[PDB]
Amino acid sequence: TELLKPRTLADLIRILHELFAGDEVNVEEVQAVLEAYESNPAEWALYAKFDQYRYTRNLVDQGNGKFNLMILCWGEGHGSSIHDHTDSHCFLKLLQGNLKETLFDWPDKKSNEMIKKSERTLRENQCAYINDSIGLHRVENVSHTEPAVSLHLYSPPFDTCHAFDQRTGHKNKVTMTFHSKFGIRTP
Ligand SMILES: [Fe+2]
Repeated sequence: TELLKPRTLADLIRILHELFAGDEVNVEEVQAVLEAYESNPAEWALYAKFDQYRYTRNLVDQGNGKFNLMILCWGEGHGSSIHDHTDSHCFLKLLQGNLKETLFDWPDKKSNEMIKKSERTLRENQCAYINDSIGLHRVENVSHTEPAVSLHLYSPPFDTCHAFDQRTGHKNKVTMTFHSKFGIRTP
């Protein structure tokens, strides 16, 4: 339970393996360790594979089945749907640039406009946390000039979620795909 500052991305991953050795998750400790890693672009360049048209998901570590650790690369103006997290913990740490996170409540069964609960600007090295009990979110790179790169940890791993129609609250199941795994493009 003794948390030390990760010296490198590799060191962070080693620490994460320790933190997820059991069946439960100390959220505050995981967030603190992620926050404490100082982004070093040389260490994650291998995973930072962008697409011109949308954000990409790049698998870094499979957490011996306990978690997926991945790097997401957001071109200028790229963003996500309003989505849930499939009964998993979700940690988001900025490695480069800024992202806007908008929070939404779970919709009622009635067809209605989903109104923003709040928004914040997540900045370099900051780590946010979300789960389904907190609500839904959208994550966007609103920059016109700066690509963003973020480090995401989901536990347990999941490869499907829901996207919500902002106009109605209607949801559709979506399958998440990986752009690359362990530095290797996986078309
Ligand atoms: Fe998310």
